[PDB]
Amino acid sequence: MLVTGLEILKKAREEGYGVGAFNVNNMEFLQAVLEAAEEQRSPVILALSEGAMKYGGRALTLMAVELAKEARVPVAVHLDHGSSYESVLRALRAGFTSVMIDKSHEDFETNVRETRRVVEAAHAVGVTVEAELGRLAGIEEHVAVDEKDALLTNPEEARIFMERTGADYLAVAIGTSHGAYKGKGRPFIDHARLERIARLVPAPLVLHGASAVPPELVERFRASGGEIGEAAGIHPEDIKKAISLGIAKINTDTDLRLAFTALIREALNKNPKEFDPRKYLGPAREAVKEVVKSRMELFGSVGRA
Amino acid sequence: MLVTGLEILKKAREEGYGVGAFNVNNMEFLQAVLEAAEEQRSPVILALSEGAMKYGGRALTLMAVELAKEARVPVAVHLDHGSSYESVLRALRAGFTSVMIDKSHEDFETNVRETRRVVEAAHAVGVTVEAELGRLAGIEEKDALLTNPEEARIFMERTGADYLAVAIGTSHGAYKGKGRPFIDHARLERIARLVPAPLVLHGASAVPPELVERFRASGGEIGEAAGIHPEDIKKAISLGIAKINTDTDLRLAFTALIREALNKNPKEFDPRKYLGPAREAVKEVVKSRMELFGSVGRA
Ligand SMILES: [Co+2]
Ligand SMILES: [Co+2]
Ligand SMILES: [Co+2]
Ligand code: NA
Ligand code: NA
Ligand SMILES: [Y+3]
Repeated sequence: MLVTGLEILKKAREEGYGVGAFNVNNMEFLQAVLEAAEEQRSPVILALSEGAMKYGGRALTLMAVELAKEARVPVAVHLDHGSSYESVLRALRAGFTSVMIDKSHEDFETNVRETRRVVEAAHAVGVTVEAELGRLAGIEEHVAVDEKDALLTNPEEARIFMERTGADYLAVAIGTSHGAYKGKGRPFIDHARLERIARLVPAPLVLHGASAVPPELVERFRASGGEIGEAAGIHPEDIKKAISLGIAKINTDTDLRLAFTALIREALNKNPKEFDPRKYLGPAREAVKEVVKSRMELFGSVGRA
Repeated sequence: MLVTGLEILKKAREEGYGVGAFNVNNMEFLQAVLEAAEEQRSPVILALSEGAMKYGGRALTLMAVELAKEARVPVAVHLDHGSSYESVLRALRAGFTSVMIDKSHEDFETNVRETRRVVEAAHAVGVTVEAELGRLAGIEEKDALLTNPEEARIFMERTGADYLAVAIGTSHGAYKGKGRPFIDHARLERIARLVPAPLVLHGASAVPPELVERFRASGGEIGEAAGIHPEDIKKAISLGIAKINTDTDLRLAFTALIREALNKNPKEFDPRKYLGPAREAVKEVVKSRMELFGSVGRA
């Protein structure tokens, strides 16, 4: 059934497990995610980016919200990385139960202002919100004692931010190639920093830009004729510990796209006479479902429904 | 707006134009068809076979029915080639407004009895129905099983069906006939003279040479494919055909675009990038088909 992002994330952090926020853009992806959730008897968050809102439109938001209601596990429909107030209004209009406004690339003061306005609007309609701080602001004049300490989230500032915005959950910069830290060092997790943040912020925490990108998956993609860089993803064990420390929401997208694309390639490379979409989109949908089920297993949400 | 298949088809036959029944199996196919209809300000029929039902499930039927209600043109959600009474009950359950009970492979009395049972159930819930008399098969080689005018009249009177699929030369697939497939327009006129209900044409995709060419060029493999000639469709419509089914044409277009995309961009794994243009090609095919059927500005 359909519930707020907070109902799901609060329980998750309380009970020490993670919930995957899986990005979907069409029917097959949405089906894959919900079936995985049902088979794993696990709560799940359906994530729709603005790219998804544009590509999928009313058809996608109709499915996400109505199918979420019919699910036998708790489901939340979440706007992934909203870039404007209007984008959030559109998500509220479409029945979303969780919204995220990303103004972390803005100065602390503007980020606060922008976020607070989204919070006020979302709360007026019973929707919870995810805000994002991903760089030392210097608010309490903290000095970056290191290059990384500069582009990553400061515990004290996070506490202030959440106190000021009233956001429900927070995405923090802790090492994953995302935001200011992007393209600036090897993908990792600053567990020490995560613990400090979690100590000052009891709200569930969110982890962005952290796909497993396992070797077998990349291998299959390359084998199917795909080309990709030396993709590096957070190590399974780190995700496991990050969750034990307070991360309740884990964004997942890349791994699904790769699996989906890999099988379509395999199907078309092997069956050149095939022009019935279902024959090649079907197994791709299945491959996606498998990735999702594995993520839920790794995150520890199996049977948490 | 969501309406019955008959509300759309009766008007079409009355006014001399054809409305397309386009088969869809997922979100992008459904979006393509509906956007084409809105841009052409044309009525349209969303066709979902039992296969589409199995593949798309609740997500597909949810989209078809609900989006039809929001469309600014008349739309009907049609069960294509229903094979049983219970398949029809599931379509009725899923909110369809049109259903086809297909038993043309059974003898006359059996086709009549089963079609009649479907009619009673569908009509009890305001749903109109399509039935099929005759067996679709190639002509040029009267026919062992084409639709008989008098039997057609008898069939519709006894079943109470709302529209009838007629066998006058077409067949499903990309391989209609050696060269231009022959359409018995004489036979169609006779049927139309005795059967006033709107008539339905199956396996009517064009399978244009350039589309086949574009498919092959992307690595696809297909033999000597041939569809029904545009001129035959135009005339068939003027003679009584109000519902023209199109499926193969959409599938070839979609697959061709996906192939070119993955061929040209091996580093692309964002599905919207190769699925999106394929959806665009489907939409274009639907729009040109509506042009051909004469349904533009008919909404
Ligand atoms: Co982010
Ligand atoms: Co047929
Ligand atoms: Co047919
Ligand atoms: Na997010
Ligand atoms: Na039909
Ligand atoms: Y048949």
